Amino acid sequence: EDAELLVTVRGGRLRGIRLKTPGGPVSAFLGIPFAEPPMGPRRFLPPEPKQPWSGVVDATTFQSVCYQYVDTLYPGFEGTEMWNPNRELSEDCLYLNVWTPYPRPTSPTPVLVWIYGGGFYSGASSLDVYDGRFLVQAERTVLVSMNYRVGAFGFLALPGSREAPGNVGLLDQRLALQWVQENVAAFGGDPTSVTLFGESAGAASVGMHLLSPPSRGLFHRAVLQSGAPNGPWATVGMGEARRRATQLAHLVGCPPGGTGGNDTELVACLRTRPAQVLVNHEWHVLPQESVFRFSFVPVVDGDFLSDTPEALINAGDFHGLQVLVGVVKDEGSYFLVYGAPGFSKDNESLISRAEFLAGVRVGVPQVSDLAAEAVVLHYTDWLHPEDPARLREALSDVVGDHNVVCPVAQLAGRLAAQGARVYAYVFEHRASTLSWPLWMGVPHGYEIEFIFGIPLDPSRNYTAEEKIFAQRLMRYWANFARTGDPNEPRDPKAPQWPPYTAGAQQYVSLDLRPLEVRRGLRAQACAFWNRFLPKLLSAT
Amino acid sequence: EDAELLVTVRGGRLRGIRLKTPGGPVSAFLGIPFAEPPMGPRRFLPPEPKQPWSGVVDATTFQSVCYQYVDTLYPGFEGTEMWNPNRELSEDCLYLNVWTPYPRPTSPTPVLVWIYGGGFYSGASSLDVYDGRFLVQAERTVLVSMNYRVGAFGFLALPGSREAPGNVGLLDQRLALQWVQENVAAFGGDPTSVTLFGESAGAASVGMHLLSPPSRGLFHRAVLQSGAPNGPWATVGMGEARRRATQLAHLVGCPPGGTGGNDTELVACLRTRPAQVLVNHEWHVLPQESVFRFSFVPVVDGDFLSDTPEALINAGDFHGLQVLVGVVKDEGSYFLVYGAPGFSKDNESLISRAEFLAGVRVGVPQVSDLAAEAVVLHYTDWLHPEDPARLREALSDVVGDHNVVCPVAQLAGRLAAQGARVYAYVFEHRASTLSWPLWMGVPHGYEIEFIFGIPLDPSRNYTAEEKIFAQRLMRYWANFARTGDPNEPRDPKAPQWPPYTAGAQQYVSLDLRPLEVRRGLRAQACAFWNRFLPKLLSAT
Ligand SMILES: NC(=O)c1cc[n+](CCCn2ccnc2/C=N/O)cc1
Ligand SMILES: NC(=O)c1cc[n+](CCCn2ccnc2/C=N\O)cc1
Ligand SMILES: [Cl-]
Ligand SMILES: [Cl-]
Repeated sequence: EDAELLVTVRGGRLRGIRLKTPGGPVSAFLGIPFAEPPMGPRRFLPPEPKQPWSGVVDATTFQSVCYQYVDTLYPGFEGTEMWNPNRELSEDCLYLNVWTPYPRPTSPTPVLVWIYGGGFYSGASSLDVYDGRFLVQAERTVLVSMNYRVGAFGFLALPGSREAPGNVGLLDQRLALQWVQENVAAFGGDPTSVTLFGESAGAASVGMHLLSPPSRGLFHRAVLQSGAPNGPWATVGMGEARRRATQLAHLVGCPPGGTGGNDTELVACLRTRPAQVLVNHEWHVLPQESVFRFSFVPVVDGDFLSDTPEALINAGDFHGLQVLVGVVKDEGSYFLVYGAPGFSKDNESLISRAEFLAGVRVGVPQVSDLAAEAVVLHYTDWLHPEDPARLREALSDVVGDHNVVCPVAQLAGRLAAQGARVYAYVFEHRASTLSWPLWMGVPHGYEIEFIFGIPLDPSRNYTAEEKIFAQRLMRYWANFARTGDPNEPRDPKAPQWPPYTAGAQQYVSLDLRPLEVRRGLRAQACAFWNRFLPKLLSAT
Repeated sequence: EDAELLVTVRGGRLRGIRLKTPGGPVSAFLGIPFAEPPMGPRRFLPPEPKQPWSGVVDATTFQSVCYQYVDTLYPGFEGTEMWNPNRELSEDCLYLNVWTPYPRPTSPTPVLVWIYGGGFYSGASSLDVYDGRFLVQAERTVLVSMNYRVGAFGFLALPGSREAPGNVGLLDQRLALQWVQENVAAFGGDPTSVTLFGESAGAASVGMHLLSPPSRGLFHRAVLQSGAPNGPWATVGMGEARRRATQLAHLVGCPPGGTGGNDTELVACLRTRPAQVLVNHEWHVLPQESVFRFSFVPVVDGDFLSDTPEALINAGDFHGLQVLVGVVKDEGSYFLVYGAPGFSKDNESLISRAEFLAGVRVGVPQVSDLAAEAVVLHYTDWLHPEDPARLREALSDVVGDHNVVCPVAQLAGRLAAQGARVYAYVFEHRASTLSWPLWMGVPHGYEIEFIFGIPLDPSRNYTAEEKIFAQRLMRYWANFARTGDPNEPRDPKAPQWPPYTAGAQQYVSLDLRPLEVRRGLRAQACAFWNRFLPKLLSAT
């Protein structure tokens, strides 16, 4: 019996579990409810806080995954199954988890809140690659992670209506942040040192919380990994949201008979349908064939988001905030096997000039033919315009720059130029255990396992250099959480990680090699995406 | 009166003069009349062949220079005075010069025919840098240079009218080519191996003879140096030519102020004006402030040019033709000190970005504001968007690529892919005697003195390494004229100069170092000018 594993919070008591790490034990509290189950009449509505409970809630295992699509493109393949749900699917899924060092810290400890990615259509906090036991044990911080609603259940929006207002998945995250405010002190946490961090759609969410006033007062630092709220895939307008919501209703038989019709009676019909029925038609509402586009994402409503994320980044003040931001080397490769012609996981994907011209249409959807011509102009190597290997890397960079790198570099510059101290990285190491083919390089999402210290797990087959690389990255992230500065405070013998400024544009390469300061985050390419291509679309 | 200084040609007899070179003598015949003086009622009309004469025409000195504007921007400055007339100005100027070795060759010798440059408004065959005594002595060739009418005298055009049909300066060059066919044998030359070569507007002229059927039967090889007929400055439309011709007439009081009627009374008025009065208003007819644009240039009339040079090149058969093309390292620098803001010959020309954006509108005249945005995007270094030394170098590349390098590269690819054997170079040696500032690099026009062996003149302070470099280039040019292949005819010992193909795009660097093969004649930059920019402007 340990008094460490019995905690009282505002709602009741919890029984935790003690986990082993190669270098010490850690207390965990997996499956804590922070909201009433959004089932039946609550589907599509904002979350209500959990009513207090009598007795002791068992918090020894992860709760259910939120209802989501399950990838089946490559069954039995490690590269895809590692992101698929490892628990049962249920709309009863609003639960968070807390990791804490053993023994519990006696002084207030910085808290790290993780928001998982998954294109706003998938993801769970229970994935093996988000295990916070290694980061908590080694750097003696407090880690909190949550489940938020994804897909139609979290982002179906009929704007104006109040039966399905939209962005309820973002409200699921905000409620979990208020929970950390009201309750993290019971676990040894400091409600005055909260660092949000996420990846992909999690990094976009972290960014959208920077831009929503009610959420701004709930955290103090931010880490955005391979994502940004200004990405072309992260938001939609009220009109397109209404269209996608309406066609999803039609595909599942709503409304029955004539279309009418009240938004009230359309949502009423959607609430009667089984959850799996809505999931099976989620991809049929995309307007065109495209990679890196998702059906139900945050909407610009006027409530949670006052304006477009690009507008609020420009007309904002970010003094006193510190932000860590970065991308991986090959951001766009992972998405090319999901629709781009000529691409396969199981061959070299040496595409022809014709397939490259068609892939540009899938990688940059809804563009004038002239805008398509300009992309082909900037990314072709006109000395070898038909080298398939070079065409392969080009389309990967087209998707990577358009969706991740350049929206990130856009946001990074505007933050430093408006108060915030910003540090930037580029993750360049390819894990030895990576199951994707060699030509994909360092794909989207494969820095997470090093940040969470997964290579320290003895059951894994990582190399000794990567274990050292893991603790080094865990040091950086934890230092940023405590001090707002990833540099080791009491250490002038280590390479300095200089801030990212709008003029010098300095970043570092995270690798098995020591730090290496570079300049320009795809500077020449992103000037096309951020400066010229907007004007080329204002032609017509 | 040596036995070889007296020659009988179809029109009569000539007395030549014997010139000295540091390694032997050379016979010269300077000032041979090949056309009737285009004066009085003959102004603006095509040339008439020279009537036969009695007695002996003295051909011991250069004749008069055609009436042309004289550069007064930098008085007394060697860099500009070397292109200014060195004989009296007169409309009586249709004369050619023939250099031939001593003793006269016993077998038919290949003929090089030189067409000078000067933007179709200036130039003369009597300039010191066009002295063919060093070329014909070292490589035993027959060199022929003529004068052609420049400016309004050679290129004023009222299309449709027979009083000023236009392109008469090109007809002057052709009539001189017909003269070479009927008379070069009397000097030891072979009228079945005539190699045209010119620079700047002379290279554009050489190119336009390739596209005019009546002229293509008068030569067999071509060398285009820093020029091409498809350059944006080398032609104008019939509508623009009429507008410039009538505005020049207005500025000199034509028509007889004021009864604007038929083109007959307009040209009749222009014929009564002194030659100097027309020249004094040449630059006032340009539509706008521009660099590398000239008032009276050849016109697409449907006669000499049945279609635009771009059209005739794409739809042409060039089998059995050898073509040598090339450019200098810094093509655009020379033209910046004439119209570009912030530029001066006597300072470092470290322009600001505000001046860089204004020079783009002067270097690329008459493009939409969106088209200017694209140029700025491509030539800006977005890591140093305000570095003055980089903006200076970038504006030099804009003017150079837009007007010379890319119009050349387009022509070179179409010639090779359509039958012609093409060799290409890039001249990269800055002469030690060059008087222009250091930041101009190797400017437009400063390879000519090495091709003509001018460093071999002992009175000039060239270095020993430059004399050898001159003989190297004189060999390449003579080997091309003799064989059609610049490589030493049976020499595997020397490095090899490979041809230029549309796929490989191989060229050589002419420098004090031995030959170095390279791929890509500004391949990425020219893809913007040749491929994308036309589509950007055809979408107004
Ligand atoms: N009298 C004037 O205002 C005047 C204007 C332009 N110019 C053009 C200079 C001649 N030039 C030489 C090389 N390139 C050029 C013209 N570029 O536009 C000369 C004189
Ligand atoms: N059944 C189908 O036709 C289908 C279409 C799209 N998907 C989306 C695959 C998930 N995905 C992962 C990374 N990126 C994407 C989607 N677009 O890029 C799945 C199934
Ligand atoms: Cl992912
Ligand atoms: Cl010149």
